[PDB]
Amino acid sequence: ETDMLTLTRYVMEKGRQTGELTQLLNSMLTAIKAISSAVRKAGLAHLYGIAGSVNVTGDEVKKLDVLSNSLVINMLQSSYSTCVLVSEENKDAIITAKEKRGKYVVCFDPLDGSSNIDCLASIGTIFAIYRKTSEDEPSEKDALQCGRNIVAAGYALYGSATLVALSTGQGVDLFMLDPALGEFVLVEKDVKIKKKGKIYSLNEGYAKYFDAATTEYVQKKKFPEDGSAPYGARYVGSMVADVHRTLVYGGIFLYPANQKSPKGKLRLLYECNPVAYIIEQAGGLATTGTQPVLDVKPEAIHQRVPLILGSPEDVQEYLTCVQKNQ
Amino acid sequence: ETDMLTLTRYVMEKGRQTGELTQLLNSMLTAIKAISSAVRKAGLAHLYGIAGSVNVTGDEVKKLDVLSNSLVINMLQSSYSTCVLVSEENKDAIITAKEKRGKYVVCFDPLDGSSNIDCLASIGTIFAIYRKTSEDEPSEKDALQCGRNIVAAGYALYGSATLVALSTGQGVDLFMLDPALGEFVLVEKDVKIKKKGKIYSLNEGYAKYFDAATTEYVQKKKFPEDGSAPYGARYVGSMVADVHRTLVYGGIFLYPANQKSPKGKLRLLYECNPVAYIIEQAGGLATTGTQPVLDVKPEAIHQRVPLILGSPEDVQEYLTCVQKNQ
Amino acid sequence: ETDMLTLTRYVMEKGRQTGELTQLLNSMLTAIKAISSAVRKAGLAHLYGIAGSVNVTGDEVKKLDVLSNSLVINMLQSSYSTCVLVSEENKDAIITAKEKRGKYVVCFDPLDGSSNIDCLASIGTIFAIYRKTSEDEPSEKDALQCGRNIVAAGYALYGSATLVALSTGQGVDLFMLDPALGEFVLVEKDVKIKKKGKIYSLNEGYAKYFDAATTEYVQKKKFPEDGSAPYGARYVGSMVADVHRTLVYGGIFLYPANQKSPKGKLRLLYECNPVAYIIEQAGGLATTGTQPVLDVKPEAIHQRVPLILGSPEDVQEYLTCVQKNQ
Amino acid sequence: ETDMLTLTRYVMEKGRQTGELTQLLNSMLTAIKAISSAVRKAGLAHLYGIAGSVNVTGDEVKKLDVLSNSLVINMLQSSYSTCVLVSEENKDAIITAKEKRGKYVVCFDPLDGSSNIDCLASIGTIFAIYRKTSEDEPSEKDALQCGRNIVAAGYALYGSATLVALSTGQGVDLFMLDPALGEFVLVEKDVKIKKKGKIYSLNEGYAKYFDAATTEYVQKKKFPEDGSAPYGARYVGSMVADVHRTLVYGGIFLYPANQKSPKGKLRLLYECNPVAYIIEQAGGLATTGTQPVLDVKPEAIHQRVPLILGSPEDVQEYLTCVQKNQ
Ligand SMILES: [Cl-]
Ligand SMILES: [Cl-]
Ligand SMILES: [Mg+2]
Ligand SMILES: [Mg+2]
Ligand SMILES: [Mg+2]
Ligand SMILES: [Mg+2]
Ligand SMILES: [Mg+2]
Ligand SMILES: [Mg+2]
Ligand SMILES: [Mg+2]
Ligand SMILES: [Mg+2]
Ligand SMILES: [Mg+2]
Ligand SMILES: [Mg+2]
Ligand SMILES: [Mg+2]
Ligand SMILES: [Mg+2]
Repeated sequence: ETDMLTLTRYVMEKGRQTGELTQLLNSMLTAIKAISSAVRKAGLAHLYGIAGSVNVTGDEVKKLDVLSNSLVINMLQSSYSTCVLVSEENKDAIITAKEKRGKYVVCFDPLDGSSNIDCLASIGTIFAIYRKTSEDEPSEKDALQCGRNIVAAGYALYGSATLVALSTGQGVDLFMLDPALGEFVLVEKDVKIKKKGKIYSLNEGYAKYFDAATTEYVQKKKFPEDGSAPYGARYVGSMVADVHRTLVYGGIFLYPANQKSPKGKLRLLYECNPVAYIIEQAGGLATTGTQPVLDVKPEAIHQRVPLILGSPEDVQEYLTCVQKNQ
Repeated sequence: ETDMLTLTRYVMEKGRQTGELTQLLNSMLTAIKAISSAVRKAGLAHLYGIAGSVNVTGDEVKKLDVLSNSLVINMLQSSYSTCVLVSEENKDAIITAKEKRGKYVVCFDPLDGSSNIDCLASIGTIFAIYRKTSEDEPSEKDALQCGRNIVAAGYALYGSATLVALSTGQGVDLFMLDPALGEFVLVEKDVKIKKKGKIYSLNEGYAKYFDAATTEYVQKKKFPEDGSAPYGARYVGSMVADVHRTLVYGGIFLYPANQKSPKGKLRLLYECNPVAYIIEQAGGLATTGTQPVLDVKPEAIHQRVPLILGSPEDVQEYLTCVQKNQ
Repeated sequence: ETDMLTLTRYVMEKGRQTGELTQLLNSMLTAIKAISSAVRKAGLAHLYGIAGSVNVTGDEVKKLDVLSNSLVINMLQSSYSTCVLVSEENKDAIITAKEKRGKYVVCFDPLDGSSNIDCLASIGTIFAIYRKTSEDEPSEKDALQCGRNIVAAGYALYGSATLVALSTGQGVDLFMLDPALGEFVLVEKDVKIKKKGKIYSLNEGYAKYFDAATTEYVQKKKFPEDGSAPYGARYVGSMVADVHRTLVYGGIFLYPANQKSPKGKLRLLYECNPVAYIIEQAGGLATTGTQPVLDVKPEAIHQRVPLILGSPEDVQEYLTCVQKNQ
Repeated sequence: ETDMLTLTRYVMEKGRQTGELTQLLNSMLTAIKAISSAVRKAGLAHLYGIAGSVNVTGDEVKKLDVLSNSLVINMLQSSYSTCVLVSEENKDAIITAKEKRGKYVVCFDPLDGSSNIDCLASIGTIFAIYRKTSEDEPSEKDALQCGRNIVAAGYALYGSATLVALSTGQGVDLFMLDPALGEFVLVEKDVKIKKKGKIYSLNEGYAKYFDAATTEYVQKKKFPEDGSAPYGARYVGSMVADVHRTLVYGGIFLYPANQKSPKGKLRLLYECNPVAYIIEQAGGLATTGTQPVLDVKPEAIHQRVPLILGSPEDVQEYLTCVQKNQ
């Protein structure tokens, strides 16, 4: 192998029409590399178990949560490309120090699927990048753009192998960590989700608390009324893993509102919008049940929303159930 | 770190009461190491997609299936410790060549969770080791012992990190691959499963085809009749991953008989018995619904069985549903 | 470690006063990473022994020579930053294709110390970067600048660890490959060579062919006339290794003219100028015996010169011997 | 690659005629693996510079010296295979604790070429294994056997790649660390040194202090009296590196007695005997100048001797110079 298409090179060669974005990305990828390495020897570096605090969303934080958060913050700030960061792990927006100030806003989940670290299930890092457009002092309000205004977004999946899915507006590209070469190399370009899939994905243990629309849709997946095979169920419990399987296999992923979580559980800014962006870029759909997730005007950095995404025909059929029930 | 407890050293220091077993294991671990490395750069070494054949169980084989199978076969044979191997990927039993003949029989699944390779979910390698006891020529019949007669058994999980769970009769020990040192190092000794868990795990997309006992038990998990919280649902779709989460978090994993699979789908010899062995060693239970899996006399190397395993109280409650319905 | 000073970040944060240079470098580093990985498993990937040709300097080429050459060429060209490359391994200058044309000229030795690959001695990659200043069509003549006009230069040393020494005009910085993180991280900033050292380094097996000046200087190292200890001898036989030891320990490295090589043996463009640049940046000296190497106007891409470099006082004393003998 | 010849497997398959030796070796290799990994990120893990003490041979100890020493001691002791260790870094012999006592004696240099760590030259680990033959309490005296009585011996070279040379009495075999697989794999079997070489290797900076025999031999290498080409000079300054180059390229390596070191400088037990053993096994010679090194009865664990080894015809010619001068 003497001509490897690294991430950086592919972004440079397609983007031939902005560098500052590509420098922000290279910092993110460095963080992702560092995280991936820590994840991969987590038990040996005695890194499982609690950290000893709760975040502003009610999540019992792990030792990795803290570690991967500083990696991302330090790396992003050091790029000279950011002004405002939002993180699952910090209460307020982190304003970049003036001497390092750049034009971009990043919303990120430094480690997703935390309840699944101990059992070595796939886990990930999720990010959305915006451009600061307002003229005032950098504040949390700059991070409150509609996901419709994302400049680049994606996720890292620390699974059986380490993978980045990324989009800067021209489709989704999949990159993979080459351990030999310590870099991300392109493996799939311009991935498009199947129009219709064969897998449904949700925590079905909340059945007792679903609204009628959800209850009905699920019934159709398991008990179709047209002789077709019932859909297979899969639910990893790490949103990155479930969302990535959705992208490459097809199907639907659901984390909707329920009685216990009246407005959904997943965070709009740094979980829902980044994956919504990827799925839309891949020809799929991503909805709250009433509108596309990317069209929701966020009103608070840690705001939650319902999320239903995946193959267009599957989401369309889910939205029918919503209409048929309101 | 100047005093690392490697697998080999822990087995040597506890087993102070057989080397030939420990040499067989060291060969297995070499195979596992090789597999883990291949898995981890699978997309880059262009290793996804089909192989171009079906196995004797009806499974569309992947390129890895073939690769990891030869690794295991070559490694095991080379140990001078085996006489008979059974593999998911080979139609008949593989008799070791006379000049390399040893006393042990190994049943293995060289790569489990094959439908989940492309989406980078956790996948694994599963193995059970027996002692040849009969006096005749090494044949498939030597591989047909009850799992009750296992001498050592375990699995490798190629997840966010690479882990081996192993038992030689004195409890379960968890080892992890140290990438720096290229060896397995002990992380948890004598793991014991929770008496009762909070997670149920099955492909719920077969709901339409469950027998009444299964339908009823699941109803109790989602709609308890005693005010308690419903159990959470998790289903990775790779039996190693689901079984490992069961071991460390607690709960229940189910792949029972259904209309489409009248006698279950998982293979007795190289899937069910090895995990049944681990779970029993950890204080859990593993049943076909009518007897403990380890007590089933196998009659054919590729025989299937129903599998329900996990926290004792959870399995007990499942067996009630079976009694209450027969 | 949550705030790592990677190469890229250090160059970005010091250079705060040009990106296109930093993109050229990132491509070089990718090549260096790839080479380092190949070197490190060279025997296993059956990569020792001949390639089956001779280069335009009379060197029997190895399989690595060829491999590392394409890596460097493909990587550099792909940066969109080059117009002209010179390589030890190619007869003529390689003009970049118009659609990828940039402003920089690179002279490189893709793998140095080739006679030392088989015995696993340290080996390296050497490079000098110039800015195209002339207005005509990109040609070999653009690569014929005085090393005095270097914009950035350095070397990779694939030793017990992998290290890059780099200068862009503001001193020498040492970076090291972090295998965990797949990147170069700063280990020493602004290294300065000892004014006077205690080690002399040359192939002493050419004693019979040295000119009087060299013979005399060496006599003074082994038989001092002032009661001081004689200098220690060290000679690895890979110029990068010997030159790097010179930089960090102090002393002198000599590959001067001799009867067999009347004008020296080392190549001016892609061996001598890059190390001359590093040593001068570090407060040392690097001479042909009659002038500073960086002041030689090259007249041909594969031109050779005598090289004597290292601690200033040691080189000064060597130049005395030259004056005292002409 | 589906059938890799690992060290362990090659030793097992050739030794088909002792396991306890092979378990001792597997512990050594684990130590070597750990050391190799530490060496390779030595600058990043801030591991250069002094330790703050002197050993009983007069050597300013490094931080690695200490680290690699405990690795070797802990690993070897844990094998249940040793009774007595001798180390360059410990004043007295280390008697194994009774409950871990085995039959073997190991003499080792846990890290050789310490003055060359900072400049990233090749460095190594050197070892000789004996069988305890005496009946008394394990003491230092058990470590005082003639190298003629070695049961297995070799070295690790942490160079551009990591290599082990090993002999158990049936020739020399070369193994290499596969980073992918974390194990040593055979690369060359039964290596034999060239009858006569073209490279001479010694610290020539001691010229002023050589005895006449050495002065004369060196004169013949640089100023032959028969029209042949003078030999090339190479001197890395790490005995493992120089000795390994000698083995694979041919030639001679010299660290003889001189005025400053009247009885030589290299340590008999854990430097000279192990390499003497390798070279003799490879058809070469290794002498003190008056007898074969392996025939010297050691009288003290930290005893020094002159060492001249390499291609037989070259050593023979050196011994002539000794005879011609006594
Ligand atoms: Cl997973
Ligand atoms: Cl070296
Ligand atoms: Mg959390
Ligand atoms: Mg999170
Ligand atoms: Mg999250
Ligand atoms: Mg299969
Ligand atoms: Mg399988
Ligand atoms: Mg399977
Ligand atoms: Mg060459
Ligand atoms: Mg070269
Ligand atoms: Mg060269
Ligand atoms: Mg020392
Ligand atoms: Mg030493
Ligand atoms: Mg030594």
